[PDB]
Amino acid sequence: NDQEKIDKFTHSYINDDFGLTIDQLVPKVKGYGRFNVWLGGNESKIRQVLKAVKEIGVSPTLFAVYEKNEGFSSGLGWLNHTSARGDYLTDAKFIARKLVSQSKQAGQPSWYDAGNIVHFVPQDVQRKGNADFAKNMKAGTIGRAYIPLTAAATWAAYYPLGLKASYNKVQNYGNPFLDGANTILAWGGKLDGKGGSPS
Repeated sequence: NDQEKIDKFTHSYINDDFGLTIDQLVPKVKGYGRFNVWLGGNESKIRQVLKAVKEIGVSPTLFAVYEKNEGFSSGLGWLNHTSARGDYLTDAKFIARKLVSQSKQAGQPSWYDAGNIVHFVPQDVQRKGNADFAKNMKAGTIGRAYIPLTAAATWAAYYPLGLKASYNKVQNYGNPFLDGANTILAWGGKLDGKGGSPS
């Protein structure tokens, strides 16, 4: 039931804490990503970061879960989103505001890699994905923030087979939505809970 976990995840608001608090998050993430490389695992700086993104409108749970699953990568700021700003706090707030913008963006799913064109997603699958995104992917949701912008995000949300090299013919891509859901549950969170808000 990976698709069920993906669906619950992509359709949540980016400010959904998934039943986890910052207190519960800090010990879980201190060894991962830039909580480790940038902050050396220091709990007060981790709290500073999580509180800051929360104030902007990004759930500390989503931020931490994505940072854990993305990891550190040379040249990129939090969540491997783009080029790193000048300091860790400026970068967290930059990416938080960027994620809030993207979660409200217009768009439609991207079914093929514009840089390695292989048309392979079945037509009826594209129809279902296009319709869900237009009708059910609300403003301020995780799905809306990522799906329109890359083919890999569209495949992860709507056709996970496309992530495999055997299908897209370029390489194996990870699924951030599935990995995020599994980390939340592994950490004692919930996908079938109250939820978030569009604030």
